[PDB]
Amino acid sequence: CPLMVKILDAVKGTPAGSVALKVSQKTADGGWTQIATGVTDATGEIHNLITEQQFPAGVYRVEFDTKAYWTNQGSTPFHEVAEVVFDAHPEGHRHYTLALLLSPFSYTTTAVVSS
Amino acid sequence: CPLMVKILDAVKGTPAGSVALKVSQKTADGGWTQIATGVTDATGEIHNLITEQQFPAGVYRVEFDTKAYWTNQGSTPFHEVAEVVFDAHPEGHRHYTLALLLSPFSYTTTAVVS
Amino acid sequence: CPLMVKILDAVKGTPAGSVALKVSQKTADGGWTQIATGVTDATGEIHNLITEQQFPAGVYRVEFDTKAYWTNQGSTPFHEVAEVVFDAHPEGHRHYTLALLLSPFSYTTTAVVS
Amino acid sequence: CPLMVKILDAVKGTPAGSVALKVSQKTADGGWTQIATGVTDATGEIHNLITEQQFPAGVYRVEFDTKAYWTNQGSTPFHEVAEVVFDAHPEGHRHYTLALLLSPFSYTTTAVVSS
Ligand SMILES: Cc1c(Cl)cccc1Nc1ncccc1C(=O)O
Ligand SMILES: Cc1c(Cl)cccc1Nc1ncccc1C(=O)O
Repeated sequence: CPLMVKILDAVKGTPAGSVALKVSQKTADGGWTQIATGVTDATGEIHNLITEQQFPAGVYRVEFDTKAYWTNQGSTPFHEVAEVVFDAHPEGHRHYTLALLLSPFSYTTTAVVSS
Repeated sequence: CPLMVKILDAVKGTPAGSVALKVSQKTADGGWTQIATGVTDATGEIHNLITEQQFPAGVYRVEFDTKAYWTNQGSTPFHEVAEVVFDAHPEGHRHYTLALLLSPFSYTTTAVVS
Repeated sequence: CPLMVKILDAVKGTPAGSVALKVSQKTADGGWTQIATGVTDATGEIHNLITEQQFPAGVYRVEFDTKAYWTNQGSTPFHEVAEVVFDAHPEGHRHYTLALLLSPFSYTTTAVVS
Repeated sequence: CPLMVKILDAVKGTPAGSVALKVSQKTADGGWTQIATGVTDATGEIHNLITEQQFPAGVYRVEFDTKAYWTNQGSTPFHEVAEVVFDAHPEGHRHYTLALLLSPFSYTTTAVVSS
């Protein structure tokens, strides 16, 4: 699997479980095609989110529904979502991990890309 | 002015100057209408980005052109753009500052709401 | 003034007021001498923390009492303290701002150096 | 093993390999006893850093030598070190992961604590 996530909760000090997300692929006219969805497990991950065949070179957007996560925790969130948008170059089985650290009014996102 | 930004560069330890951005408001059908553009000054800020009259409650997106920023700094970036999407509640002259801390492969974003 | 701070609270979206801190400079033998203390105001800042005369080059530590801050906010914290340790190069009236973004189990810290 | 680290490099998008660190335990008179040292592997980790017997309840400091890491990468760093100081409550095999995200002038650190 070429696309992984890892979400952490900076209030409780745990992975962020049960965060819904969507993966989309940019189209030529500037639109977006939804290619996968899921909800993180208790480790803040979604295993086998997409296949290599689903992940050709191009621009991808991963939208994480952080607002619902905070509402369920009892916190008042600032952001509607956290968006991560990047150009993927999957040749040679290059892998992408999108790391995300959540607080009610803030997030940090980084990427780990293999070679 | 109800919407401010403060952008810092985590590599060189300065504000991030000359970062282009676009502000959009979400429509009832789920699309986006662009309402303003700007470019940060050497303090990482943009003065008078929009007016209160342009800022009813609703969902807004600020799209920061971080890819161009990092290319111009000479460092290969990861993100195509940095988007900050938030629901505004301006009643009571509430003001919003979007703070943004940039690295080539990472950013942190937070808000200060008065 | 050559040393400033800016502390934000990532839970409530405000500056972090009433955060206590202590500034120390490292001695030649590797110990620490405390040179100043302060407490942030409601903007998350401390004005006139030290003077240029108190700020030769060297290694400095700022110790922020984040555990007390979070206990007072009513949220269990992880860290006992947040320490920022850096080598200062004041020649040329160079000024340092320590930016700090706090959550109960996490912090981000960066610097703006003029 | 009750104490793990995970260090990432926010410039290159990789784990931060070959970062030296030290683990110390606070003493009653306010001093520090060094209990372990190591250097991260290419995954940004140190496996089996300490044992459970080495990790009684108390205050611990993990000092990461980030300055040398950036000098080797060719960057000019701000911080001398990154310090993480916390009170450990290891009963019930509670585990601590210290996550650290590095840039030349900035770091983010969070903890993942099990239960
Ligand atoms: C403290 C900070 C961080 Cl941690 C990251 C990005 C900008 C900032 N700074 C600010 N954010 C909001 C308003 C003012 C500032 C400032 O630095 O003056
Ligand atoms: C270190 C870290 C930070 Cl600083 C923020 C969010 C997730 C992580 N953790 C990871 N990121 C990527 C891959 C693995 C991990 C992990 O913690 O196992």
